Amino acid sequence: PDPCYDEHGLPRRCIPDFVNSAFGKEVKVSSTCGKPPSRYCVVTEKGEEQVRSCHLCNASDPKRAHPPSFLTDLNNPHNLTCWQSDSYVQYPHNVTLTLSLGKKFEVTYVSLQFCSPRPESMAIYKSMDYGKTWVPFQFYSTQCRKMYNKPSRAAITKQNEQEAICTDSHTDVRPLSGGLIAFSTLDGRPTAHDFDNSPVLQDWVTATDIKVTFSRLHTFGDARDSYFYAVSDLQVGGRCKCNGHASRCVRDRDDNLVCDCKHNTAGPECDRCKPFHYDRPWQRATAREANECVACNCNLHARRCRFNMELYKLSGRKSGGVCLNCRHNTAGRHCHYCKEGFYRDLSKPISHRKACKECDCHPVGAAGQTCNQTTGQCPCKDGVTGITCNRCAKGYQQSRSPIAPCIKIP
Amino acid sequence: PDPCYDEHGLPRRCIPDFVNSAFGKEVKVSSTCGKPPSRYCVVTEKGEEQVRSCHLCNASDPKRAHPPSFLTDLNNPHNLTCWQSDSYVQYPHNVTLTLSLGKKFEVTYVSLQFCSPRPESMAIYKSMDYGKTWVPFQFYSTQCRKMYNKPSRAAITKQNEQEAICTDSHTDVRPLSGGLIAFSTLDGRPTAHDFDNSPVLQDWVTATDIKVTFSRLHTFGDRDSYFYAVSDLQVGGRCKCNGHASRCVRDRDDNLVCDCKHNTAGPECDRCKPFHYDRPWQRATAREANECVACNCNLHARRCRFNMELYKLSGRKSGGVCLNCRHNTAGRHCHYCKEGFYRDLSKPISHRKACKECDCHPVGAAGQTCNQTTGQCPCKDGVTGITCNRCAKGYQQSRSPIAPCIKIP
Ligand SMILES: *[C@@H]1O[C@H](CO)[C@@H](O[C@@H]2O[C@H](CO)[C@@H](O[C@@H]3O[C@H](CO[C@H]4O[C@H](CO)[C@@H](O)[C@H](O)[C@@H]4O)[C@@H](O)[C@H](O[C@H]4O[C@H](CO)[C@@H](O)[C@H](O)[C@@H]4O)[C@@H]3O)[C@H](O)[C@H]2NC(C)=O)[C@H](O)[C@H]1NC(C)=O
Ligand SMILES: *[C@@H]1O[C@H](CO)[C@@H](O[C@@H]2O[C@H](CO)[C@@H](O[C@@H]3O[C@H](CO[C@H]4O[C@H](CO)[C@@H](O)[C@H](O)[C@@H]4O)[C@@H](O)[C@H](O[C@H]4O[C@H](CO)[C@@H](O)[C@H](O)[C@@H]4O)[C@@H]3O)[C@H](O)[C@H]2NC(C)=O)[C@H](O)[C@H]1NC(C)=O
Ligand SMILES: *[C@@H]1O[C@H](CO)[C@@H](O[C@@H]2O[C@H](CO)[C@@H](O)[C@H](O)[C@H]2NC(C)=O)[C@H](O)[C@H]1NC(C)=O
Ligand SMILES: *[C@@H]1O[C@H](CO)[C@@H](O[C@@H]2O[C@H](CO)[C@@H](O)[C@H](O)[C@H]2NC(C)=O)[C@H](O)[C@H]1NC(C)=O
Ligand SMILES: *[C@@H]1O[C@H](CO)[C@@H](O)[C@H](O)[C@H]1NC(C)=O
Ligand SMILES: *[C@@H]1O[C@H](CO)[C@@H](O)[C@H](O)[C@H]1NC(C)=O
Ligand SMILES: *[C@@H]1O[C@H](CO)[C@@H](O)[C@H](O)[C@H]1NC(C)=O
Ligand SMILES: *[C@@H]1O[C@H](CO)[C@@H](O)[C@H](O)[C@H]1NC(C)=O
Repeated sequence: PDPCYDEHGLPRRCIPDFVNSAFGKEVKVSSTCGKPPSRYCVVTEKGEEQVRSCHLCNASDPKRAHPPSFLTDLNNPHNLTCWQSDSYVQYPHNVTLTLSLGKKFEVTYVSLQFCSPRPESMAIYKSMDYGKTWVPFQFYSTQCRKMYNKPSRAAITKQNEQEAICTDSHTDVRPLSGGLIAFSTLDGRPTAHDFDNSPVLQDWVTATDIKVTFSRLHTFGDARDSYFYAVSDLQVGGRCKCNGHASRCVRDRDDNLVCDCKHNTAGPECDRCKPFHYDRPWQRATAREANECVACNCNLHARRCRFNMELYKLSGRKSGGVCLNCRHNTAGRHCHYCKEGFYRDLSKPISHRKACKECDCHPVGAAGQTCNQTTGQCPCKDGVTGITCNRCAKGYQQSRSPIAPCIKIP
Repeated sequence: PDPCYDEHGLPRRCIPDFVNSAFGKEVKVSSTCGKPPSRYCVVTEKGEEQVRSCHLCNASDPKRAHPPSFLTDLNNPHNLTCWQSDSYVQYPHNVTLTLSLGKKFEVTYVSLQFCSPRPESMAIYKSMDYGKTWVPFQFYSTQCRKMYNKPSRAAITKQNEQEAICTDSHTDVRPLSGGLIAFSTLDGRPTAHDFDNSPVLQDWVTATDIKVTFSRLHTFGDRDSYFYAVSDLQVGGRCKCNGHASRCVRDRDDNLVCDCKHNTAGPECDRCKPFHYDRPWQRATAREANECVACNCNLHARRCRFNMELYKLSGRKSGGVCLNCRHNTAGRHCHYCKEGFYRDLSKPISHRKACKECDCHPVGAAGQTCNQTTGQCPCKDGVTGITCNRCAKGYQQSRSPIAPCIKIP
C-alpha cells in the first residue's frame, strides 16, 4: 500500500528506488560524423605490433550512422552500440555535451563504456537550474596545472567537502575500448558516512541539468588516421529528488516529471510544504524523525494560516501556526473564541460549525446586549438573576415597567 | 437509441409498451376442487332441450386438476385451460381472489373468460399499498341497493370522477361457457380526453395489489354440484414509470422496478434522484416531460437540498442548493470564496484550488481581510494596490513597523 507510513501508519521515509538516471533520453551535442560523410581509422594490435583498419560514416547510412541513441539504448556486450563524433577534433575546442532534465536529481554511480580509448584531460559539469547557469563537478588530468591550473590528487578538506580533485590515475590506455570509469562522488568524503546529516553535501548532490565538455586527448607515434570520439553506452545512477516525500515521480499537466509529494509537502521536488501546512517549518523526513509538514488548527473555522519564526522559537520548538479569517463568528489562532457580538455555544463541540451564537440576552431583564462569551451570563441588572437575566431574585418582584422589572422586597 | 431521448437526444418521455401482466404469475386463493377430490356438474344446451353432464376434480390428478395456472397460461382457443373451484359453495361467502404485485401500474381494460356460466354477484378490490389496505370499484349485480347499498348505472360526475357506479350488464347466461366480460375504466368519464392533465384520473389508475370477491351464481333449473370456472386470464398494462423510464428492470433484491431515466428516482420514477432537486419532481406530460434536474454546485459539493419558495420566487425557474462546501468553496453553489481566501480571476471558476488567499501586507495592509472579490487589502492612509504594497501618489515610504507611507509636499 503506502511505504510513506510505518506499520502503524507512522510517517516514514518513502523513496524512489535506485535507477539509472540516463535511460532512453535525448542529449544535445556539438558535432558528429557523417555530415559531411566522414571517415575514421581504427588500429588493432596483435602480439607485438599493430594493424589499422579504417571506415566511413554516413548518418543517412543507418548501420554506418552512429547516433547517441547507441548510448541510451541497452548495452549488449555482444552487439555493441558505438556512437561516433566527427573526426579530427581536439584541444583547444569545447567537445561539449548538454543535458536539461527538468527535475532536480542526485547521482551515486557515474559509469561509462568505451568504443574509443580513454582521453587524458576532461572535466565534469552540472546545473542546478534548467540550462541557464552551469558549474563544474570534478577534474581529471595528468597536467592538472599547465592545462587546468590545478593540483594533482589534492585533499578533501572538511571545511570545503565540496573540493574538486584532479588526478592522472585511470586516465590510461589500455583501455583502448570498453574503458570503465566509475566515478563515485561518495569516495573520499570523511563525513560521507553520515550524509543524511550533510546538507552542504545534500546540496552537492543537487543537480538539474548536466553538461560535459572535452578538449584534450592522448597522442602516440610518431590523414593517415581519422581520429574521432566514440562511446558504446551510458549508465548513471540516482533517485528522484522528493526530499523523502514521494516513492516515485510522475508527469505534470504540462508534461513535466513531478513528485506526488507526500508528508504534507508540495512542489515538483517536495521542496515546499503543502498549502495550509504552515505550522512547523519545512524539513525533510528523517529515518529517526518524521519531519513531515503539518497543517494549522482552525477548529473547523478557517482554511488559511501563516507562520512567524518567534512563535516556533518561543514555543519551545513545538508549533507556530495561526489561522486567518475565522468563520462561524469565531476568532483566534485556532478560531477558538467568538468575537464581539456572539458567544460560545458551550453545548456544541469545541470545533462545531455553529459553536458561536449571538447573545440572546433579555432585552429588558439584561442590561446590555453582550453576554459573557465565556459563560453566557447576560448583563443582569441590580436585582436581576438568571443566565440570560430573565428571572427575578429572591425577594424581587417582576414589574410591568419596561425599564425596572425586578424590585427588592423588605 | 434510448427512447428516453429524442431524435436529437432530447430526454423525451419513454414508456414501457402495453403488455399482459398476469401471464405466468402465482396466486394464493381460498379453495378449489381437488381438496378433497370434488365433483361438479356441467349442463349443455343441445339446440333446444336440456342435457347436464357432471365431472370430478383431483388436484393430485394432473389432467383432472384445475390449477390457477389455467388462468395464467396462454389460452389456446382450441385447448382451453379451465380452472375450477370447489363446489357446494355460494353467497354468502367471500369467494375472494387476491394478488400482491410489488410494482405500481396503470391499467385501462379488464377482460374475463369462462368455462362455467357467468354468475350474478362479484366484486373488485385493489391496494395502492402492498396488500394491506383495500378499495373497490364499480359494481355488478341486479340489486345494487339491496346488496351493495348502491345505485344501478350511476352517472360519472366530473366533480367526482372517483364515482363508483353499479350495473347489471353482461351478467347473463348465455354465455353458460366462454363468457366474455370487457371493462373500460375511462368509459363514462367526461374528463378522460385529458388524462395527462387529469391527476385524479392519474390517481384513479393507481393500482398495486388487486383483490376480487365472488358470492352469487344463478340457479337456472333449479341435485347439482355448483361451482365457478374460467379458461384463462389476460391483463395488459405498462409499468408505472411516470413517463420517465422506458421499462422496469429487476432489482438486486428481486424487484421489477423502473430504470428511471430523465433524472427521476423511486421504483416508479415518482421522485427525483439524489442531487436531482433543482426543481421538484413532476410527471412527464404530453406537453412537457417535466423531468428532474440536478443541483448546481460548480464542482464544489457532494450533497444538496431545495426549497419551493426559491422556485416560487424564481418565477418558476430553479432552486437547487449545495451542502458541505469543501476545497476552499462556499455558497449556494459553493460558488464564492468564504470569509477567507479571494478570487484568483486567472484560474477557472471551479478549480479545486480556485480560491486564493488574501495575501494582505502584514504591515502595508491594515486588516487581514482583502476585498475577496477585488482582493483589495486594507491599504492604510497612503497605501494603494490590491494587497496594499505600494504607496499612493504623494506618499513617502518608511521602514516603520507601522506606518510606511508618509505624505509629501
Ligand atoms: C549516405 O549513406 C547512405 C547509405 O550508405 C546513402 O544512401 C543512399 O541514398 C540514396 C538516396 O538518393 C539511394 O540511392 C538509390 O540508388 C540510385 C542509383 O541511381 C539509379 O537510380 C535508379 C535505380 O534506383 C535508376 O533508374 C537510375 O537511372 C540510376 O541509375 C539513386 O539514383 C537513387 O537516389 C535518388 O533518390 C532520391 C530520393 O530518394 C532522389 O531525390 C534523387 O533523384 C536520387 O538520385 C536511389 O534512391 C540509396 O538509398 C542509397 N544509395 C547507396 C547506399 O548506394 C547515401 O547516398 C549517403 N549520402 C550521400 C550524400 O551519398
Ligand atoms: C388423484 O389423482 C391422481 C392422478 O390420477 C391419483 O394418483 C394415483 O397415484 C398413486 C400413487 O401411488 C398410484 O398408485 C399406483 O397403483 C398401485 C396399486 O397398488 C398395487 O401396487 C402394485 C402394482 O403397482 C402391486 O404389487 C400391489 O400389490 C398393489 O396391488 C399403488 O399401490 C402404487 O402406489 C404405491 O406407490 C407409492 C410410491 O409411488 C408407495 O409409496 C405406496 O406404497 C403406494 O401404495 C402405484 O403408484 C395410482 O396409479 C394413481 N391413480 C391414478 C393415476 O388414477 C390419485 O389416486 C387420485 N386420488 C385419489 C384419492 O384417487
Ligand atoms: C568554448 O568555451 C565556452 C564553453 O565551453 C564558450 O563560452 C563563450 O564565451 C564567450 C566569451 O565572450 C561568449 O561570448 C560566448 O557567448 C560563450 N558561449 C556560449 C555562452 O555558448 C565558447 O563559446 C566555446 N566556444 C565554442 C563552443 O566554439
Ligand atoms: C368476508 O368479508 C371480509 C373480507 O372480504 C372479512 O372482514 C373481516 O371483518 C372482521 C370484523 O370483526 C375482522 O375481524 C376480520 O379481520 C376481517 N377479515 C379480513 C379483513 O380479512 C370477513 O371476515 C370475510 N368473511 C370470511 C372470510 O368468512
Ligand atoms: C546487431 O544488431 C543490428 C540491428 O539490426 C544488426 O543489424 C546487426 O547485424 C547485429 N550484429 C550482428 C553481428 O549481427
Ligand atoms: C465569565 O464567567 C467566568 C466564570 O467564573 C468569570 O470568571 C469571568 O470573570 C466572567 N467574565 C468574563 C470572562 O468576561
Ligand atoms: C391440451 O393440452 C394438454 C397438455 O398436457 C393435453 O393433455 C390435452 O390432451 C390437450 N387437449 C386438447 C383438446 O388439445
Ligand atoms: C471592492 O472592490 C470594488 C471594485 O471597485 C469596489 O467598488 C468596492 O468598494 C470594494 N469594497 C467592498 C466591495 O467592500
